[PDB]
Amino acid sequence: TPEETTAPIMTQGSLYNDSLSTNDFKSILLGSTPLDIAPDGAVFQLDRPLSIDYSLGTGDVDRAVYWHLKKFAGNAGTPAGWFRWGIWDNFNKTFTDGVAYYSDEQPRQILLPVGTVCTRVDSEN
Repeated sequence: TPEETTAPIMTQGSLYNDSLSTNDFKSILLGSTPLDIAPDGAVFQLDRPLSIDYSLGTGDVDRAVYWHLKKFAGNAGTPAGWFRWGIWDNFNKTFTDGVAYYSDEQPRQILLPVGTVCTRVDSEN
């Protein structure tokens, strides 16, 4: 039963919108070994909030901010695992998924700059 301490994970791999999945994240893509070897079910928080703006077909404009990343694995349909962003409710100890980021008129911009620090959360913050 291996034990590890909580330590910050820095990401040196930039992430571009063209390489950004609709709602998934890939640790291999960012070259983050620690995230890949991180325990399944691990909850990570990004110190850099991601704002996702989208337009509803009704004509309403909705804006949302996300900073929670969770790795799901151990699923029959999931061969290994995948990361998906959402909102982590520390007070309710519940997690909520998030919408996909889509830029139609917005320009391409680096969404994950080098120097971003992620923290491993394995309990209540």
